[PDB]
Amino acid sequence: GHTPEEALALLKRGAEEIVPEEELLAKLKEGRPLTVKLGADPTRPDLHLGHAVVLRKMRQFQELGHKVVLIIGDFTGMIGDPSGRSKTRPPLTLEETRENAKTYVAQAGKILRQEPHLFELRYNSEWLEGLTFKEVVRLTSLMTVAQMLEREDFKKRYEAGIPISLHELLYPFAQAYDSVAIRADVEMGGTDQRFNLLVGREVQRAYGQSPQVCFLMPLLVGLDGREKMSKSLDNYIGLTEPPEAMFKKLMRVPDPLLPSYFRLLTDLEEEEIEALLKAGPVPAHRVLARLLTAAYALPQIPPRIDRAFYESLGYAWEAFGRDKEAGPEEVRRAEARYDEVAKGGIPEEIPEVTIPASELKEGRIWVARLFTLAGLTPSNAEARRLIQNRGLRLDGEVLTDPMLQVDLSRPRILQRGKDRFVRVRLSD
Amino acid sequence: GHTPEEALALLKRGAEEIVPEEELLAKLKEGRPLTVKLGADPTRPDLHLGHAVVLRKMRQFQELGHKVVLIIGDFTGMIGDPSGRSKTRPPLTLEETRENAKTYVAQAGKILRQEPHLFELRYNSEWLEGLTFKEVVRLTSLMTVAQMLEREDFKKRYEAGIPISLHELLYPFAQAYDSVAIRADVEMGGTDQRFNLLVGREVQRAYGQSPQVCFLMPLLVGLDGREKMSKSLDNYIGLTEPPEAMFKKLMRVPDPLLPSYFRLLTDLEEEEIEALLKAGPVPAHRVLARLLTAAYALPQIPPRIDRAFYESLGYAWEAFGRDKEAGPEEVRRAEARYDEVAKGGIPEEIPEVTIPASELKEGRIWVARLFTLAGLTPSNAEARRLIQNRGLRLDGEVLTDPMLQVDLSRPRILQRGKDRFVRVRLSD
RNA sequence: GGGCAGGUGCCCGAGUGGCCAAAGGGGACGGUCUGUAAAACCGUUGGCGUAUGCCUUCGCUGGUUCGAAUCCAGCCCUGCCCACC
RNA sequence: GGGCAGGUGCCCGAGUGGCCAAAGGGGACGGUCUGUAAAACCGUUGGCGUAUGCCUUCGCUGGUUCGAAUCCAGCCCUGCCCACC
Ligand SMILES: Nc1ncnc2c1ncn2[C@@H]1O[C@H](COP(=O)(O)O)[C@@H](O)[C@H]1O
Ligand SMILES: Nc1ncnc2c1ncn2[C@@H]1O[C@H](COP(=O)(O)O)[C@@H](O)[C@H]1O
Ligand SMILES: N[C@@H](Cc1ccc(O)cc1)C(=O)O
Ligand SMILES: N[C@@H](Cc1ccc(O)cc1)C(=O)O
Ligand SMILES: [Mg+2]
Ligand SMILES: [Mg+2]
Repeated sequence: GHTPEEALALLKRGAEEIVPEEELLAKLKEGRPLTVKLGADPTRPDLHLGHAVVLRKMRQFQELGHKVVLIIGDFTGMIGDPSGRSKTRPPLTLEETRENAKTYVAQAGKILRQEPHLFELRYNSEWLEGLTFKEVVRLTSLMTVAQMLEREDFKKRYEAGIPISLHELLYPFAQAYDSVAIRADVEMGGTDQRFNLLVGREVQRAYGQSPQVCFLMPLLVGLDGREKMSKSLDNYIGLTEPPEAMFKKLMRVPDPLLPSYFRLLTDLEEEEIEALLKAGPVPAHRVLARLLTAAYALPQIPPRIDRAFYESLGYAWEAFGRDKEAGPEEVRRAEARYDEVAKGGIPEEIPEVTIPASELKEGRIWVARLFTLAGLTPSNAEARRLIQNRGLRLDGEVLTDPMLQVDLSRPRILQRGKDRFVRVRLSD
Repeated sequence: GHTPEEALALLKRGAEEIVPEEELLAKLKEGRPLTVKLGADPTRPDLHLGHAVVLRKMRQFQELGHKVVLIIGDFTGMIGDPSGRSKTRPPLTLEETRENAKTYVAQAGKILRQEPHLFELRYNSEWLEGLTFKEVVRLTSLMTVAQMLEREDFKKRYEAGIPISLHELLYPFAQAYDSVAIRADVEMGGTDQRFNLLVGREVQRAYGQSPQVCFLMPLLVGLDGREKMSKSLDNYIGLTEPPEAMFKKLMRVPDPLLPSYFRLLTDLEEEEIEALLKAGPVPAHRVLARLLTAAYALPQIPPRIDRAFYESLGYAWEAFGRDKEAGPEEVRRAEARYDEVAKGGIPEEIPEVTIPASELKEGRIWVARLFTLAGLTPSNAEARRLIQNRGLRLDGEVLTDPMLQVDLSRPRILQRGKDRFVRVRLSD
């Protein structure tokens, strides 16, 4: 067990801000399970490692005995959180969010404990649909226009002449009322959620509730190296991606992001992180990719993604990435495939596509149209352009003839770029 | 009967703006009773001649066969229309507005026809209370922040650092939704209502309705000569004030307001108004005061407050105010009292106040405390100050001794200023 | 409700009758080099099976012109400015 | 959530330890003059029945001081600036 001070110190690790920090300490001394809120608007399906930053911290709360309330923003997602936005969000239907919501519920359990005393799922439509005009008037009366416009995206858009739809100013009051509805002790979020979390405190005060602690985590940067990991930016690693693909993507995280990936996605000690960085960028990537590929290949990540877990998998810490043959089978194969492809090899397991003979012309298929039929190129023009840039291979050889007519009398291995492969064959 | 063109020309008289004017002409050619909307938030009891400006125009619509829908803003009045406001309005309870609402319903009929085919009363709580959060989101999505802040009071307050409560930006959508609820063809208002009326058009378009014509009347200036007549400014003449008081107040309208009072409150022709102004300010006041004192002494004003009506009362147009002995008894007495008081006389009918002998000190009452007991002064200090300024009279003589101890062995006539009188006497 | 400007490619954004699948910057994509990284460098960034060609393309719908992303008109939406004060 | 400034009389607003029931402007109120108007001019704009006095008074609650509208602290609310990007 932990004392309240020990609890707070553990929870602080990796956090950007706990505010008011003294209030979390005081709540931790109450000797009761705290209600820890996280909302997520399912505007697109699937969770990624950026979501894992806040969810892993919530798992830490659960391992300390506190209760997570995961709010599916089926109602709020219809609106669109303008936080950080450069322009107004497109609306979605309640049915749209609830289809995406199914993935969130299924995937959240890959990180969160699911025992009821530690976890409860809510849909904010449960209470937001019945909120009446009079109540909305009284809620919005709690803040002024000048106060609302302080939020960075409102200030910048207004000063630049970029439209702000008035309904965007109602969204924070929905999120904040959610905290009243579930009597939140703590609200989790990335740093981008800071303003809405603070409105939560204001609305709770107005409803006579203790104002929640706002618990802010730093944002994981995406694979591009600059922007926050997000679905819209197509720079993300999904929690349910096959180990093969997760391992490859983690190996390609830009080197300057390694410390934050270790701090936000693992529990390694600071000296352990420095030790991996001493070994060098590639060894450090191998350990990161092994830890997380293994953890997310499990049905649920362990309570600690630490050195002990690493060795649990069969790896040796003092090998610093050299022991490639160790580990869970799924991870070992993923790393083996990564290295085989890196050296110019073709993996043995590659997707298969059968081409109907009705596509043949003079008994063959023009190479450009063949790659579009295989799903590797969006258009024949693009296939031609990739050939001009030496981006396509046929049975391992770089294509130099954009007019090549390909013989499919036997299966052929098509390759686009570094590691997209398809074997094509014919069928009547 | 009137043609649509004749109808529009009549309705234009006195109006500041009909917009789109061509749309009113087209509605008038439809050959059906148009729904003519007026909302009024009963934030204080009683209607005044400023309200009469818009209500008389509505009466004109009714006399042309169109249907008034008078909306009591029992719900909106709880919020507070920020239009023209220098600061945020104080909220009221639904019970508060509905007590004030009783006066509005009773007094509106002094101007409006009350036959159902010409008149229907609604309370906007009828439909606004059931408006749901989702619907409010969709309503507010119809306008942006920059669009909302164009309204003069929002722009000036925001640029000056004067707070605007966010709920003030919801009010126009309530007023506008009211137009959807009753399918308004026309919305009436003073010029101060222009922005909210135009939002009405936008919301009607979004609900697939023909957008209402916005019918704007100029604001009647109050007795102070500068500000719009309003209860808050204490510069108004109430529709139900006794003829005695209405006549006196109309005689004291500043001379530069006479043309607008004739144009907005009577139907006299422009050449008739000039003819009265030629007679001089006082004659012109006598005719104005007679016309309106008579009209509002009736249970309902006539369809035309014109020269024919004037002569109907027994006055002679070519006497230009000299025939003081003519007219309804109530008006003749009011004018007689006005002139008697002007020449320093005391009227025969004056309020009576009985003072209990328990107020006596050495068998008398200090003059200052006597005026406070009579209701003429708010405090003895103020009575003393008024004596120093020669503002109080006792039995017609100007009081010069602020220490006077008044003998009440017989009734005494107290006077404050020009025309506030009270007769005081004793009782055990 | 009135005026003016604007909406363009993955994003921002230039166009300023033809030189436009479209400047410049960013991004993304391919390659060299490697470490399936970065940087640097070169290239690509509507579609079409015979191409000196065909189809589609700058908010929507039309119009003038041999030719419109560009000019005109109606309409939608936005910003600024009016109106309201 | 952090900082700074602010809330004063009917309104705006000055105060800058005592000279404060409180500058200045507006408004309102009384009077002269009249037209029960305006303008101009003079005056008034916390309360109290013996006044060289008593009571209350500058967002709320306390505090320092002989004395606080003024200085200090906690709290409420606002504006600007942070945070968020
Ligand atoms: N890349 C990220 N790093 C850390 N937290 C994130 C990231 N992306 C989303 N979140 C958090 O996950 C929640 C849902 O975010 P979103 O998916 O953007 O609606 C919010 O609390 C976010 O701050
Ligand atoms: N002095 C006035 N002159 C003309 N119309 C007025 C006046 N006062 C109020 N109204 C109109 O009466 C309606 C209610 O106004 P209010 O009493 O200010 O809530 C609105 O349409 C106003 O424009
Ligand atoms: N605003 C959060 C979602 C959310 C929804 C409801 C809440 O109560 C809290 C958060 C997001 O952008 O994903
Ligand atoms: N806004 C109007 C009242 C009103 C209420 C409802 C309406 O639908 C229209 C007008 C006022 O200030 O008095
Ligand atoms: Mg406009
Ligand atoms: Mg703040």
